[PDB]
Amino acid sequence: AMCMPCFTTDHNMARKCDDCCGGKGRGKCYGPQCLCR
Repeated sequence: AMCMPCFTTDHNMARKCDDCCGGKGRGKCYGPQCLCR
């Protein structure tokens, strides 16, 4: 399912997840998975 992981130890996890999902507000970190909205 995931575009990429979300690791809480990576304080930039939300910006990375957005990058994976195509830009601002497009990705959500839900537990350990970045999911494209």
